[PDB]
Amino acid sequence: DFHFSAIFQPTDPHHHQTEFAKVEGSEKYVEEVEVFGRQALKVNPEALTILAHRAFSDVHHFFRKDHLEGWRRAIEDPEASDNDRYVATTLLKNACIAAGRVLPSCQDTGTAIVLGKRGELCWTGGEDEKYLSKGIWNAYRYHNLRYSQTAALDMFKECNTGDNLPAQLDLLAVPGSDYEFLFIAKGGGSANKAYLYQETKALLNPKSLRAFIEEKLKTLGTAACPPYHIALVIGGTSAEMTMKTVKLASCRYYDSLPTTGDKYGRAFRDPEWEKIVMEVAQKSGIGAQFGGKYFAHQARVIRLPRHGASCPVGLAVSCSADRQILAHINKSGIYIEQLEQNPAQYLPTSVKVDLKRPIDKVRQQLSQYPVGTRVMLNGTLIVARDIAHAKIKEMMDNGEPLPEYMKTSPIYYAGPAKTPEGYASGSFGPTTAGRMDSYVDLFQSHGGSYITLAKGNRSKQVTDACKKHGGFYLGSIGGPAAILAKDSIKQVTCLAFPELGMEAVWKIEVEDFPAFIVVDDKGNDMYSKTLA
Amino acid sequence: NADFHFSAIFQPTDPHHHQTEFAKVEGSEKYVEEVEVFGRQALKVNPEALTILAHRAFSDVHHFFRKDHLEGWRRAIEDPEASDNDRYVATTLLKNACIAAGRVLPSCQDTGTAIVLGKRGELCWTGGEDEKYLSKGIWNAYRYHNLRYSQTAALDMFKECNTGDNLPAQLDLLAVPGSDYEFLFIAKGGGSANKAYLYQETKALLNPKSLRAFIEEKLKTLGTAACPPYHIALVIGGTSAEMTMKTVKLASCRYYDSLPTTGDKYGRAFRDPEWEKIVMEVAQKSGIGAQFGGKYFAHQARVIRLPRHGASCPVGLAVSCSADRQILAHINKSGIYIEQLEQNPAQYLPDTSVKVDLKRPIDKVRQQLSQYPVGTRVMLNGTLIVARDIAHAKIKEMMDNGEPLPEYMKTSPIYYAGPAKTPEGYASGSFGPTTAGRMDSYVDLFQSHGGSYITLAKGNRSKQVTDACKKHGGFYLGSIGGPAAILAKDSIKQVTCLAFPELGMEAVWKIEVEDFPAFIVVDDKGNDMYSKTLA
Ligand code: SF4
Ligand code: SF4
Repeated sequence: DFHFSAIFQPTDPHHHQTEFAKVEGSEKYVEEVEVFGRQALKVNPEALTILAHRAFSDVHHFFRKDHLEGWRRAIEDPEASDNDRYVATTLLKNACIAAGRVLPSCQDTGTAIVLGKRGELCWTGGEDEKYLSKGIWNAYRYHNLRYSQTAALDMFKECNTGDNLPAQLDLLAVPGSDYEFLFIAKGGGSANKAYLYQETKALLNPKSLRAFIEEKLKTLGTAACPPYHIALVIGGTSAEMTMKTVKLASCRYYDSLPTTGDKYGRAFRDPEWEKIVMEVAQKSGIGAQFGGKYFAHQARVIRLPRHGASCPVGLAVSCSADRQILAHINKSGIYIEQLEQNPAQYLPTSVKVDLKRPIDKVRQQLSQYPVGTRVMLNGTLIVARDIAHAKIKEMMDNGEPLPEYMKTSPIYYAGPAKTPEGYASGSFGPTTAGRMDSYVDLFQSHGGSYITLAKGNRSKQVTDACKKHGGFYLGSIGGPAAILAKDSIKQVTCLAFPELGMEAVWKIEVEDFPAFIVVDDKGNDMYSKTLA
Repeated sequence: NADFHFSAIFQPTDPHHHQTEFAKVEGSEKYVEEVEVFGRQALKVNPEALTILAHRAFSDVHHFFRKDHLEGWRRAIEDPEASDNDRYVATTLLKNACIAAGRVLPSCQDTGTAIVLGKRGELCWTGGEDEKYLSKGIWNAYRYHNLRYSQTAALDMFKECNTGDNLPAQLDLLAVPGSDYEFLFIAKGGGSANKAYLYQETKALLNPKSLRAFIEEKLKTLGTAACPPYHIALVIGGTSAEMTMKTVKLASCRYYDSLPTTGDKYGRAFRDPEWEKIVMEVAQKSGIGAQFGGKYFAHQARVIRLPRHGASCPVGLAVSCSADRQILAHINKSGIYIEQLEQNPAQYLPDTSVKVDLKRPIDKVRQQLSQYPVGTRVMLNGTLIVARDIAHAKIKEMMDNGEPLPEYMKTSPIYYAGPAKTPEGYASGSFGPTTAGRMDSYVDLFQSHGGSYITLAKGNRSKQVTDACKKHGGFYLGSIGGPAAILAKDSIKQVTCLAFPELGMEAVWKIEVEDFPAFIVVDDKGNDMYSKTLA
């Protein structure tokens, strides 16, 4: 009467559909043995250091075919908007710079996430987390990446860990004698777009579910650098199980799941509703960041079993920095997923803005154009993001003035990766503007931050502030951190708060920096029609 | 390459939970054998041990509680600052635990989703079929005890059926050092699981003024729908949304109680007792109380601060409910050990109502209820029609296809509930209320067709229900949430399946009750018992 049925039953559990390359001479780190009648694998734990180092190096310079195919699709589709094509060409060009293995594809080299599946008869000595972390530590310390992890000394006092540790190390116990891995370099921006909804049976009908999807996709906006790999999970045995599934779905880790359910509650991919998600994404008009058709590369929809009283729902994306890498260790050595090393094969109206003027002259010029105008910035930018804004607001709350460097130049929300030797700058693309939304009106009423430069749609309070104070929000393309570093950024200098690491205040000299006018000084928002 | 220093995110001082009392399963040392391979100590474990362990865990956990849960109910009774309703609810739950301690009726009708957190040592060898053997033990517990099958299978996106055995379970088996097998078993109720919330916040939250205002705002959204007093867990930060939500779940089980209380430059997690005190103050000063106004919104609080990506600040909020059900266990060279729960809950008990006859026309019951303000405690005697999520959806679907609202929705108040299995020789199994909010979208519709004028469930409801009851002369009665066993033993005299038997526990039932306690939460006049504390 009892029948065991696993929730997840992929037809390709070992990811044979993926191409792997064996690390040279890595068979010296493994040995096949037979203990108590069973085949087992002795693994030198140094193999985990080697594997994690190479994984978190390669993943910042190369992409999977399905990601690159999406960018070419946006360029070649006659139905794509001009802005769709412009963004996809920029991102593909950026991937070509990153393939040089010097500049990472994004300044946000992400949180290191390891999903490991150690077989019952795979023996490493048991110090897997330490040895994996050292390999991650090696990748971020000795390559031109970024230290993005923020340690809490108490509830509110924070510091950068200086090495991109700690990693998220999810090590699972599974049958057999191999060691299987999924490594993810997960950007903070795309991580912030992982959403959990507590729903009910009233959602579970075609009309309600479609309306739900139309409503929730808009809340993703453009803040996580679309085109998106959109993942949606309906159901789950718990919120954390739902959120883990939607993360893995976004990495296309569950692509070989069955496509039908059964009376035992197994998970399944729903291709009909993936098609509906894609239809909503295209008809939304949100586009590849600035209006059009290519809001999404592709969609994954996974239906999960549920408690009768529960319906958790997960929504997540993978961003332009689509960075995951499969790997395994077996009796033959260390195998790591082979990424596309020649992205160039996938490649088939502007207003010059002189910033080397008083900020009021720059504001006047910007006032002459409507939202949606593409501009090219030439001059000095002051760079500040989350913590700097918080420190500055605190200074003003204690009677101190708004710093002079918040009034001379447009404010670029960004945090750079490390500078390669002999380079003007490391990868240096924008960060999400919405996170600074609560400082705009305050700073503008005190005579600064009249012009901001970042990526993503912003809230109505920012539109109101720019109209009230004669301000502007310029949207940079999100994602192309390397080509911006290589072509646009000529000089980088730390201005204030050097203890903050990448979150210090910087002053940079730029040339031909592309941006769109998203919010003008008149109440207009380039996203007001597609993200209403 | 020596600047490197590994720091585990979680560094409990009591990783093996030595502070917890364990009992050895008698003769269970016959399932393990110590061996030596390549100079290293390893433990051979017969997988039958995982069936035995999971079966025992998911049986005991439905009849007994931990001391810190029971002490909270006693605190609510003995605190001079506790409201009268606080004391009434806590006494009811304690009396309910005494019935559950009889090992026949489970403490709650929602015997939950079976969740296993397992940590298998590298040299702990089970044969590798841990999931199957664990699931068989879970299957044994729910099949052979008076529990409930609560799991819903999706045949397609929208076609659903009950799995009939409370499987699948959630099985999270981790690879860890050593040769032992350590476990946390959780029987997680659906209602409290629904009150696990994820917020995507920013650095602008990370100051005392913003964080306190955030906690005040978010705690109210928990409401009374997950049967408080709550164990409230709050996690600030995390390396990912799923890691944040996993942590807040574990915090609510007090699994992270021995974490350090200070951070360091390496980003380790820590418990923050100062902000735990702040959560308790917000909870107590909220006036929400133990379901019906007062001080005891929360038993206790856990606040864990996590590291974060500079651009990120995920926040998790979750509760453990009155059916606070978790059990620790481990397997080692000595056998199977399982956490010892409190078997005499009665030692925690220390040493004005309107009678409503339901055996009348529903319009006369509405008239009587109209005489009283919200907050009036009533005592129900008569027939209830029982229907929840799927039945309500099926009935609305029928009306959308031109069929009338069924007559059995108009004759009697509607009790939102789904019973556990009936013990032999009992009138009914555990049979407490379901969260009312989930049916909010049907009330106005059903009332416009002459039914669902009186509903009986637990939890605060949305404004549309208040409007509907005012427009249609309706009432919402809040039962005490949680005391499913004492309701079954003392109040429910007859249970009969009326319609949709294929839905299992979600069928439409007709039950006869006596002395069923409830509060008037929404009257027919626009008044809501929760309008001041949950505004
Ligand atoms: S591509 Fe955009 S969303 Fe992704 S890591 Fe880079 S900046 Fe954050
Ligand atoms: S006590 Fe309340 S919230 Fe907890 S499982 Fe029972 S009905 Fe659900």
